[PDB]
Amino acid sequence: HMASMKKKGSVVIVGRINLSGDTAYAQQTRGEEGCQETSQTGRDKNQVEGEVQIVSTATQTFLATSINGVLWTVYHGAGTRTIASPKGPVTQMYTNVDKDLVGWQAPQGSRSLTPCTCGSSDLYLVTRHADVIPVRRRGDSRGSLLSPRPISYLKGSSGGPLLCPAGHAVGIFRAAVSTRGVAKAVAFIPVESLETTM
Ligand SMILES: COc1ccc2nc(O[C@@H]3C[C@H]4C(=O)N[C@]5(C(=O)NS(=O)(=O)C6(C)CC6)C[C@H]5/C=C\CCCCC[C@H](NC(=O)OC5(C(F)(F)F)CCC5)C(=O)N4C3)c(C(F)(F)F)nc2c1
Ligand SMILES: [Zn+2]
Repeated sequence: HMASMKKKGSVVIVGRINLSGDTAYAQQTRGEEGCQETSQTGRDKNQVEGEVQIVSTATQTFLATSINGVLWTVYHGAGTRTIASPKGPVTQMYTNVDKDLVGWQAPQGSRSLTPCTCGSSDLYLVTRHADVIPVRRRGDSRGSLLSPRPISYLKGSSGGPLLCPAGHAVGIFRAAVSTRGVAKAVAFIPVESLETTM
């Protein structure tokens, strides 16, 4: 009944993939208790850094990537949810269920990737475990893993970036193409699709 209708919490930044040095590594910036409280209030006072955030809801954890001043992720992770910020919940700037794409204004302190114009097919996928996985581009929205691995290793990495050799953003990881549990290929949202949305 109406008086008891609940509101879904905000997406919460709980960590980041550190790409600022010679070694990629995951950092946690918020534990589970703080994540749950921050999801309910939508108020996150933590200082944000970097290009790839680790984000969570009460039910899911995945990634988000800043490109040209927008923090992007997948709709199948975030739905229509707000994201927590120092000033309270921030409403999505972009929502496109047909692309499996959402975006919010990039958090103050984040760094943005630049959309790739190289037209290169030698790509690199960054996972929530800070693995940098070579991927050969095979179409507008598909790439093959040079070294297949179980889907367990890719779970939770939707929203992460595919990068060109020069470190530009080429796309957003969306889904794993699996054969008997082994990911041989990935589906991604091309950065051009993000650029049209903007
Ligand atoms: C109403 O709006 C909606 C509602 C629901 C939707 N559910 C969608 O797909 C779902 C979720 C997505 C996924 O698991 N993503 C990744 C991830 O990590 N998620 S996550 O972070 O853990 C988490 C779930 C927390 C957020 C990186 C993957 C890593 C491992 C895979 C695990 C096994 C799953 C294999 C599957 N494989 C596949 O579908 O391959 C095919 C492809 F999609 F490529 F065509 C080939 C034929 C289908 C796959 O990958 N997913 C199934 C899509 C999408 F993504 F499909 F667009 N849109 C939606 C739009
Ligand atoms: Zn490039």
